[PDB]
Amino acid sequence: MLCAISGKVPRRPVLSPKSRTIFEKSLLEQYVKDTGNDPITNEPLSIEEIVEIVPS
Repeated sequence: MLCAISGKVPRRPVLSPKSRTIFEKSLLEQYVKDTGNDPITNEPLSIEEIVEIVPS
């Protein structure tokens, strides 16, 4: 329930199908323009496969 990039309480809670944690969209955007990797599995590219946790 805390981000795998930096552990911040998210403003845009976001998941990637490989890592399966919940990170902040903004902190993933940093990591995924750095290397593209998922923060845990290091699978190249993340945001092109993003699951944003909408309030709906």
